[PDB]
Amino acid sequence: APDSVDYRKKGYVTPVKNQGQCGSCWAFSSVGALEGQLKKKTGKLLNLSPQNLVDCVSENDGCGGGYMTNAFQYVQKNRGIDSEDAYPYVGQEESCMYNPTGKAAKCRGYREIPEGNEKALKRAVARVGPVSVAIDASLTSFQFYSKGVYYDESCNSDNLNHAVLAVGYGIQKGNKHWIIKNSWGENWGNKGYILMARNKNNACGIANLASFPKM
Ligand SMILES: *[C@@]1(=O)[C]N([C][C]([C][C]([C])[C])[N]C(=O)O[C]C2=[C][C]=[C][C]=[C]2)[C][C]1[N]C(=O)[C]([C][C]([C])[C])[N]C(=O)O[C]C1=[C][C]=N[C]=[C]1
Repeated sequence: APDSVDYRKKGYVTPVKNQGQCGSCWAFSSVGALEGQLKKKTGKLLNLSPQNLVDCVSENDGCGGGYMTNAFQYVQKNRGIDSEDAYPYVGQEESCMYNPTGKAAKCRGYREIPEGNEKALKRAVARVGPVSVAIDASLTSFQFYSKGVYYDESCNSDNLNHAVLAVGYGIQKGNKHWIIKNSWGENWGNKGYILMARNKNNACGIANLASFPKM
């Protein structure tokens, strides 16, 4: 495994989105992971639909919150997820209106990464690619973050409240780090991204609830 990885360069990462006034971060996390497998699978970097997930994933709560695992599971038994086009995002949950002809990807199951192991996570990201993760994002530093390797001592590993997307890792001046994609706009953090501390004892709980779809 390399000492550096960034799937932004290789082309596994689409543009940053905004979830708006809805708790759909678990959707944008699931869609990111799915997108990344696509580019590897069928060379195409398409923008999937976080809204199809919001409305149809009955095991979740939609704008109230949910798990990525449920969202991947749904994409399997329902045999498919659309392109943003066939189900654009309106940040309002609504009655399920999935569309066969829309279909732009599918996944056959999901794998969960060993709870709390950042060594397994670095490997999953080096070998598989973009991985869905959860984190504690209540800290005010997180919202006002602007540059550098993020680390705050009040980040609770047991209070996962936001889902995000890990798309690589590397080291900035002696400080190892996870490269994270957020769904809060490009006007947040560093152009929609944040460098989170790595190896520093499960910072914020980044390796506690991580997964990826199988294609
Ligand atoms: C996110 O949007 C979706 N939700 C997911 C949460 C944990 C996941 C594992 C990450 N699950 C959950 O709450 O489970 C509910 C459930 C489970 C099973 C069945 C039924 C229901 C958490 C949620 N996160 C947020 O909404 C965050 C919270 C931060 C502040 C901690 N807020 C956010 O993104 O704010 C939106 C915003 C608006 C404007 N400008 C910037 C940001």
